[PDB]
Amino acid sequence: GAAPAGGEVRRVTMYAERLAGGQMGYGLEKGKASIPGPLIELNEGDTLHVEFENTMDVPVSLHVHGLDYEISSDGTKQNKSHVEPGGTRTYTWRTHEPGRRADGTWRAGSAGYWHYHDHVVGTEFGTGGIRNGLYGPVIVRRKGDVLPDATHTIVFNDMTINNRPAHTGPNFEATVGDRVEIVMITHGEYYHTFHMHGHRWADNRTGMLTGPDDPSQVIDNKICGPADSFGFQIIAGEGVGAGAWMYHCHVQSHSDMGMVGLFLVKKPDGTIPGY
Amino acid sequence: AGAAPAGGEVRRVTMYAERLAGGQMGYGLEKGKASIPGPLIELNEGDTLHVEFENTMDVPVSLHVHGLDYEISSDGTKQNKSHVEPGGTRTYTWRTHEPGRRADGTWRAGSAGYWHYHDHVVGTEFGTGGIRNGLYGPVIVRRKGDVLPDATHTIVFNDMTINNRPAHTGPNFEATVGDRVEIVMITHGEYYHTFHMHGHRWADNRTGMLTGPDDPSQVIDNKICGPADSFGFQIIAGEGVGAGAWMYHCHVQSHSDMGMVGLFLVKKPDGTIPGYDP
Amino acid sequence: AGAAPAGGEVRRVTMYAERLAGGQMGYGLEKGKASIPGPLIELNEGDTLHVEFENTMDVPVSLHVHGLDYEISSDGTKQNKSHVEPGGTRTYTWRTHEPGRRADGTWRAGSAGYWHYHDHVVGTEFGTGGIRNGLYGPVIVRRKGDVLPDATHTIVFNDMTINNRPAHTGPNFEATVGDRVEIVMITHGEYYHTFHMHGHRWADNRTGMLTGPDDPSQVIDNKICGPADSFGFQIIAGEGVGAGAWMYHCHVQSHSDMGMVGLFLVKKPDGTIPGYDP
Ligand SMILES: [Cu+2]
Ligand SMILES: [Cu+2]
Ligand SMILES: [Cu+2]
Ligand SMILES: [Cu+2]
Ligand SMILES: [Cu+2]
Ligand SMILES: [Cu+2]
Ligand SMILES: [O]
Repeated sequence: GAAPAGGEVRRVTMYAERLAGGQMGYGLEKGKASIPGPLIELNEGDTLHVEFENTMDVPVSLHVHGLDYEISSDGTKQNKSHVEPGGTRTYTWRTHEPGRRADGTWRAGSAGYWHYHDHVVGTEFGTGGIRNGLYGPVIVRRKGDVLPDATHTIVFNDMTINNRPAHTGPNFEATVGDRVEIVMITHGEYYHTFHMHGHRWADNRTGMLTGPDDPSQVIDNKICGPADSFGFQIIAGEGVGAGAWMYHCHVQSHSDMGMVGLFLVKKPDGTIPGY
Repeated sequence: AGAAPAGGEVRRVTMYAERLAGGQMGYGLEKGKASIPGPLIELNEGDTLHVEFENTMDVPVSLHVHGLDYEISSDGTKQNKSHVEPGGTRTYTWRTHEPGRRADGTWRAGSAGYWHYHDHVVGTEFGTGGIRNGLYGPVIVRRKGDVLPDATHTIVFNDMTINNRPAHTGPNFEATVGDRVEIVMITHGEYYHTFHMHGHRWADNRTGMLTGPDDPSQVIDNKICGPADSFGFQIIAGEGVGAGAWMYHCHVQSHSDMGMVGLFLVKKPDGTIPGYDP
Repeated sequence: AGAAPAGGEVRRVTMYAERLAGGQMGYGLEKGKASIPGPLIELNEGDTLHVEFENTMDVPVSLHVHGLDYEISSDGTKQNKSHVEPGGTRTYTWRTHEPGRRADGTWRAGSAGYWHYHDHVVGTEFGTGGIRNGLYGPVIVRRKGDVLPDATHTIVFNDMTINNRPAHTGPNFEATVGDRVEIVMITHGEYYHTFHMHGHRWADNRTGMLTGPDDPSQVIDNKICGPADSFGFQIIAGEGVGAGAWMYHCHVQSHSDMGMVGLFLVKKPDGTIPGYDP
C-alpha cells in the first residue's frame, strides 16, 4: 500500500443535482449525489478532466483548491466558467511533482488534502451552494505515500457536520489496528477546533512525522476556518484500545449543540467495550 | 542546559475537585488546596500516572486529558460512564509512549508536548459549565533530552478572562534577565484569540525553539488559538531587549481593551524594573 | 533578482504620522506622503534601524513593532511612557540579530520574518482607534541568502476591509507570468479571516517556500489568520496555471460577499490577460 508515481490522464463525469429539502449535491452518476460529494484522488503528475453537467434549474460551478488549473477552469462567474442550467463543461485539473526550478528554488508539489465546491449558487462566492451541500474532498498523493485501509471525510459546514441534523454524527466504524485516514474540511461562516478522543496526529502534510527529525507539532486539537483543509492517518485504538472514541468541535456551544460524532473502534470480535 | 531524562516511572497522585469562592471550581493535589488553573502535571515520555480522583462537590464531575494515552474507561465522559458522582472516587490512568518505528515502516509519534486536562461533565456533557467554573489544568510531557526551564507559567484564555481573573488583573509573572522561562498557553470556551508577547518570540513547533539551523518552523510573536488549543515554548527572559514590564495580551482589539492583558515583569539582576510602578 | 546580504549596518529613516482624508491616519517616510498600509521597511538580520518619528497630528500617537528587538523605551506604549505627544518627536530604535548557538547549547532564533508595526495609543491604550484609522505597515527582516523578489505587495485584512479600502475595490496587483511575487499578509482588528489565493499556493513556513525535499512544512492555498498575525510568501506568477485574473479573497463567506476581494492580474509577455472582462 504505497502510492505510485502519477502521470495518467484520467476522466470523470460529475453532476450537480438537487437533493431533498433544498439541499444540492455532487455525484459521479445522476441520482447519486452525496453530501459531501465523491472523493477524488490522484497521484502527483496526474491530469483529471471532469466532464461536468448541471442538472439543476439554477447556475452552478466547480472550483478546486490546491490543484493546477488555468483560468478557463476557474469555475467562477467572474471568469465566465460557471455552468448554465442543463449545461455541460469540461473542467481540467492538473498536478505536478515537486522539483528544483531553473532559478534554483524548490517548487512545492501538488500533494495534499484539498477540496472542491460551488462558486456561483446564491452569491458569486458560492455561499448558497456551499450551504446547500456542494462540497467534496480531493486527495493528491505523493509517490511512496502510505495508503490507508479507509478514508472518511468530515466537513464542518457552519454548525453542522456534513449538513446532518444536530446530534446525528456521522459515525465511522473501524477495527483496532486499522490504518484510518481522515479528511477534514471547514466551510461557511465560523471558526472551529476539531478534536479527537484517544488519538493524535502531526500538523503537517500527511499527519505523520517523517521520522525522528520532523519538528512538526503533534496535536489532537486543530483550529480551522472556512475553506481550510487538512488530513491525517492514525492507527485505530493505537495505545488506547477499543471503544466509542468521540470526535467533535471543541468550541463549547458547538459540541453542546451537536457537532459531535463517534469513531467506533471494534475489538477483533466486533464488540465495542462500554458502548 | 539541564535536560529531561528518559521516562518509564509509574506514578500515583491524589486529586480532588473542590468548590471555590465565587461559584468557581478547581482541581488540586491536596484537600483545601485546589487552584485555577489546576496543578501543573509533569511527566517524562513513557511515564504512567494513576490519578486517585475524589469529587467533593454536589454535582458529578470528571477528568479528561488531551494528547496522552488512556483507555476508554479513563475517557472521563458521562458517555462512556467515566464521570464521578458527588462524593465519589475513581482512579484515572494516563500513559505515555516514546516515538518509534512501526512494522509498516511509518514513524509513530510520541506523547511529548504541551497538553491539558479539564472537566467533561459539569453543566453539559462537554464540561462547558465546569470549564467556565475553572476546572482546567496543564500537562507537560517531556521527551528525553528536552531542555528544562528555570520556571513554568500557565496562561489560560478562558472565554474573555485570563485564568478566570477579573479584567486588568494580570496575572503578572516575574523573572530576571537571562532566566529560561517556559510558558504553557491554553485556550478554552467559545471565542478565538491571538496570544501576543511584547519583546519576545518563539518557534511555532513542539518545544517553541528551533532544533538547529535546518529547522524551518516559523518564528512568531502572535499565535491564533481556539478552544482547547494548547501550545508552549521557552524564552530567555529579556534576551536582546533588556529588563522592563513586558505586556502579554490577546491581540483581538476589544479583548485587550476590555482586560485580557498581563505583565511579564523582567527584572535586572538587582531586582528592579526600569520605568515601572509596582 | 539576487539574494539578501548579511546585515549589520546602522540605519536612519524619518517617519511621520499624518491625518488623511476621511478621518484616516497614516504613516509615511516623507511629509505629505503618508499611505495605508504604511511604507514597507526592509532590514537584513543584524541591521539596526533608528526611526526619527514625528507626530504631526493633534492627538497622541505611537509606533510599536512586532518581531524585532527593542528596548523597553521603544515599546511604543503609553503604559511605558513611549508614545509621542501632539507635535512631538521621538527616536524609536529597532535592532535585529542573526540566529546562532547559545552558550548553554541551545539555538537562538534569528529576527528574520514577515513582521509589522502599528499604533498603540490612538483611541485606546491598545491603539484600537489608530489601527482602525490605518496606522499599520509591513516590516521584512531577511536572512542572509534569502531569495529577493521582483515585487512586494502588502495585503492587510483590517476588520472587514482590505487596506482600509471600500468593499469590492481591490486592491488589484499586476504581474507578468514568471515574475517572482512576494506577498506580505497582515490581519488587524476584531475578526478572524481565512486568506485564499486562486491559482497559487505556498508553504506555511517563514519564507513561504519549501527549503527543499526534506522540508515537511504544509503546502496550502488558504490560511486562517487573526488580529496582528503576519505571514508572507513568494510565488511564481501564473506558475503552472498561466495568465488570468486570479482572485484573492477572504474565504469566510459573508466577508467575500461583502467586500474582501481583490485581483492578482497576471499578464502574458504581450501584456494581455485572457478573458479578463470587468
Ligand atoms: Cu465549531
Ligand atoms: Cu474555495
Ligand atoms: Cu481574545
Ligand atoms: Cu478537551
Ligand atoms: Cu474575513
Ligand atoms: Cu501589535
Ligand atoms: O473560493
